[PDB]
Amino acid sequence: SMLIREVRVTPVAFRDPPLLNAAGVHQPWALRTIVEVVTDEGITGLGETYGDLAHLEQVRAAAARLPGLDVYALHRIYRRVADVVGANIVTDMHGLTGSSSRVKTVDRVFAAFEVACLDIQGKAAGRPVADLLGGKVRDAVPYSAYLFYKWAGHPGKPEDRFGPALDPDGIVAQARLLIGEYGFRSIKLKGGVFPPEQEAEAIQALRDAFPGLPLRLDPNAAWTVETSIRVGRALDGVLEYLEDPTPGIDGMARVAAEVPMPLATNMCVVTPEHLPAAVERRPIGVLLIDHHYWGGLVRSAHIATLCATFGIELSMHSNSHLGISLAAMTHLAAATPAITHACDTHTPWQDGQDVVAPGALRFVDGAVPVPDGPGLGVELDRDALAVMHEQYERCGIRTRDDEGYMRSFDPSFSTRRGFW
Amino acid sequence: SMLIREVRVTPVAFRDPPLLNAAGVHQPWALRTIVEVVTDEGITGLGETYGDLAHLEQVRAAAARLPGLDVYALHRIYRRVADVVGANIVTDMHGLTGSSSRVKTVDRVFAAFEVACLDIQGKAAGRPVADLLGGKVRDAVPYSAYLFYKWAGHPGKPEDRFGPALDPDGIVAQARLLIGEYGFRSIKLKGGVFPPEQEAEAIQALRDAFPGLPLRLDPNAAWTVETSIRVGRALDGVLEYLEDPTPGIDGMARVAAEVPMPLATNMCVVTPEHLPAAVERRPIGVLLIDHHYWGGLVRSAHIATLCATFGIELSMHSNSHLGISLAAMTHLAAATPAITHACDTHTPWQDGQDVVAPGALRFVDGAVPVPDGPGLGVELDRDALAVMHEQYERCGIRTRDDEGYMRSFDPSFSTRRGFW
Ligand SMILES: [Mg+2]
Ligand SMILES: [Mg+2]
Repeated sequence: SMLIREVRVTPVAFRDPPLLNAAGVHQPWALRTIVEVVTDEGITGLGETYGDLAHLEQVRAAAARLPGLDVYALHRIYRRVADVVGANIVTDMHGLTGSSSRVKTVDRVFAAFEVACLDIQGKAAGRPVADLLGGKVRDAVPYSAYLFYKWAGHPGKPEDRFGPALDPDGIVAQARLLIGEYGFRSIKLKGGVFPPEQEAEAIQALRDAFPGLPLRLDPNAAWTVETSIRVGRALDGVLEYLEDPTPGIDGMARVAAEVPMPLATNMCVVTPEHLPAAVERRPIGVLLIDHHYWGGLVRSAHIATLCATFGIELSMHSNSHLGISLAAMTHLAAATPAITHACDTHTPWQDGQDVVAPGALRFVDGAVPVPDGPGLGVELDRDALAVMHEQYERCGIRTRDDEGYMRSFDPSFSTRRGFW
Repeated sequence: SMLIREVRVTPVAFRDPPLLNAAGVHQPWALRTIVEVVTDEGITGLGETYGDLAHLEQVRAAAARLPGLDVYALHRIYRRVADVVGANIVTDMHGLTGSSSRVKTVDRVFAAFEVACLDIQGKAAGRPVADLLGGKVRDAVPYSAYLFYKWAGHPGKPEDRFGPALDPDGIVAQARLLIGEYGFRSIKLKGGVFPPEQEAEAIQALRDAFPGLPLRLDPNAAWTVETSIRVGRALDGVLEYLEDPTPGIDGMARVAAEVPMPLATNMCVVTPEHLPAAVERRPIGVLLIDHHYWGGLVRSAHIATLCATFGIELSMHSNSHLGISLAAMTHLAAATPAITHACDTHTPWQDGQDVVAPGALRFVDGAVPVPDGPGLGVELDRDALAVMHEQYERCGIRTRDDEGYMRSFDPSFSTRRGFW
């Protein structure tokens, strides 16, 4: 039958190091919302989405209105989510995934349920979710090493095992650590933190220390058009791609026409309404897809086809996340021929924290093998979920705010947008 | 397990009346190829594609190379088809579905297998194919009445029950007949047969006889740009859309900018490589999708999303076909929010001929209810299949050739392309 009997919604918080970015610095707790869909038959599916309060409220509201719907009825579930969301538009405090909009809000709320319904469908059919998307075309999905400038620890808290990284030597050392542990064969540096000249230096140091590894640089729109063109030209032959150097479709397109490497985004093209203007102006050669705000795995796959058709290559964006998201990202990437670049992930930074069981997701030579077995291939660890929910209850954070947190230390700071 | 054990490929021929079009006249037999996929477990799926010899040869070749592959492994099946097809490009004799190309050839061969694999997946899960595409968003799929100018019968053969239609009165009478039987609430006229002024007259006669019913006119590119603009303007406020008035993206875009109704095509945009040029020039407001040459139901659904995003509405193209195709068309349309116009079908012209059982596909008030039960919801009638295969064996036709057939009667005829 496969009617939804109940939907359990659990906000969670987990530890995050002081990773610097254009919007400030990550807070000591990152938030997520875990969704568990249960059918009248007792088959369960998992999904995972943002933990910000306004989003959480919508997810709760939508979840309350899904019982009685069938898990194959994704169009109808999507319409029900759209009804709950109405014209409410949920906007985050950092802008690092671009502008908010109605459709993006609906897609963000829908995605945790869609992923859980696909998990259930996979379980019913006894197949991995990748088989629901046409079957895996690769056995394992390569991920990049996501490097950050960072403090040694959060002020007023213990220093972490990763150490500080505030110049090229530190960044190279961080890379050795991550590549040594996970085997990553691609490297991404989060920029927009230091003057561009210093971040270019870090990129060069990485190229020298790791010959042959594709490199990416992402200042989250911290640069002007002129600065972007200077840096792009100065990094000729070094970057796989330059990600969001400058804000806006117009600025991005102007940069793209004057630098030698392709530009990528997860800021100026973040919902389907953006695509026609993007095809016309060509601000990018590479779109980072993200099922968490493009509306689930199936909608993401549709956009992948659309991109390939217009000659836009695909990569994948990440936000701090747990293993349900990692499993979903991996089945999506494994089953989508057009996702050809290494995917981003924050996984190393969460240092083993998770709400699923241990032996399903592993990195081997920088890549995650598509899970064995039905559905997502992961199993909820209910005690770990309880532990993280208790942390959410007393962590004192309810909405991600990198900028507010940075301002607690430097009152004059503001999110860097066309700043250098 | 769901490994393909065998694939049965059966060419069939069935009776077709002398329907006139820009390329001449339909021959007395229409050809199709029926595909039946059988898993190691004995679960069967059906697909249906063109019967032209060169296509049939590719379908046979591909079918021989599918055993051992899993029915969920659609990406891998697609790659295997691409391997079999190589750089062979199969081109038909009439051009009524636009130019041939490698991808289109691969998609045409792949589609009969994809539809059969989805039928099997639906059977395994006990769900209709529409549930594999997100669930039906409408209970029944509206179809148009497909009107043709036609002779009373094929020369040297018995006249058919439909009668001749060679002027506006005849066309209106044909419409009364079809609408009376099937309940169609939209009307399409096949043109490019008579001078445009006479076909415009038929369109006007239809509007007067059937107030409120959307009307379409399709001359299959028989007109020049100037003639197209004249007719378009003369039919202001009458047409839902004007379909392929003139050949080529350039000509279509020039017409589209000077006529009051949207243009549609199944000739200048017929494979994904066409879409970027189409988005740039805007030759159309409406694309007729057709899973038989866009590469199956899932790929068709992807293109539907792409169209909606760029503001191109969707309709559906038909070629003479049987109930496996009708079932597939109906599940696709029912599960695709963007397919909003009535779909085309040749069903009435086949006057009950079919290779599936009787009680699954019916027209009620012009629309086909999505079938009840698992998979496509149709059951092969093996005796009917044998009957039509025996007809193929002795029908003396191996490739559709409307133009050659018309030339047997009028040696000076040539397919009309920018002729009026
Ligand atoms: Mg980015
Ligand atoms: Mg047409």
